[PDB]
Amino acid sequence: RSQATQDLSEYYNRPYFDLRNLSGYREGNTVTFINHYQQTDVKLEGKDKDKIKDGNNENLDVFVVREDNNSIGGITKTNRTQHIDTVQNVNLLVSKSTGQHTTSVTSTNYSIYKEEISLKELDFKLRKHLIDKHDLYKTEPKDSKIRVTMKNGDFYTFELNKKLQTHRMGDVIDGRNIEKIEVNL
Amino acid sequence: VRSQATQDLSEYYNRPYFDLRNLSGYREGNTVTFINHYQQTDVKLEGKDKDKIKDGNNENLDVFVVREGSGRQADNNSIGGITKTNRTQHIDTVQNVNLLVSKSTGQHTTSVTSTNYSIYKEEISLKELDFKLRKHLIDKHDLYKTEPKDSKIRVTMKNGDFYTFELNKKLQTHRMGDVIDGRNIEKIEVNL
Repeated sequence: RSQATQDLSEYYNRPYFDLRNLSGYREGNTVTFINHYQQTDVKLEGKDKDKIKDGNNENLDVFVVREDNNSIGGITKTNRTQHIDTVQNVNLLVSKSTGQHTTSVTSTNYSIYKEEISLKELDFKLRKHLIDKHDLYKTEPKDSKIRVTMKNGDFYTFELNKKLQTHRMGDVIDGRNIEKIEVNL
Repeated sequence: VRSQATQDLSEYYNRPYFDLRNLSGYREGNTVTFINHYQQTDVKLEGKDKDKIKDGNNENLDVFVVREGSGRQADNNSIGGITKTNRTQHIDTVQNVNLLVSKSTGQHTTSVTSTNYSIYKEEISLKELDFKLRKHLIDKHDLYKTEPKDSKIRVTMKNGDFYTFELNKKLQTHRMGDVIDGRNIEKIEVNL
């Protein structure tokens, strides 16, 4: 067992906090949120620096993972449409190699509740699901990966042997445009 | 359209859990603290577990964590759920247990689901069994979409010993630290 794996387990097997439909105040590369008398400071470390305006920004959601709550990225536009049913249903396929020629495949529905969702959030919640249901980080992850494919055929890959890169945590996608999620373990 | 009572059970048993493996816990008073760089977890000892866990450091523990109270605290505050870790950290099926779920669909009809329920821990807390079983029922059998009424889980051991989880209320806090030998679970029967 590597320390690197133990660290990934520790980082990912933890609570997150959701802030919904709040204003964020940006100065420099930090955005601050106040909620129930607690301050959450969020660092802008990628393309989110171009999206979030200096000063007050209204009607934001934030997916928070403590690195006060201090966190990186995870900011999105709040839902503009209030949905009863899910925003998008996405088929999640997890293929676990069980031998030279054998694979165990689990094919389920993964529910998206946000019109705009950060890579941070998708990454964190999918790894939490794999930790809970697929023994992720009980063994060395090697070349295991999550691929999120979009309806236009574009895709994003999360390599499971390292944390999501900080520069990607502020990256956002349209939840309605997610086509499939495939995981190789 | 569900009672407040049922809404609360649904909210509780839909919370995430954190199954933490092979770590040290330091007992001071009736609280065991587990600490890593990313996360502190404070566990209350509220029953038989007070006699099982030693003051000071306790090595090689598993802890099945469910956060109690406001969703907002940095630390995890949880009750019970501490067990001795497996002899090795290799993944092995400790026991295969028949899970029989019988749901009344009318005066004279029942739908019965029979599946294998895997146990991977040599020592498992009632917290863990209760929580993961209810989540399974929530996900697969619509638990707490309707009033649970008299619904129960009965867990029977190889020697005939038994535990019941009454589904119309949370598992009692005093039982959360109770532990059983996973290899000796014989069957689980759920009436819905």
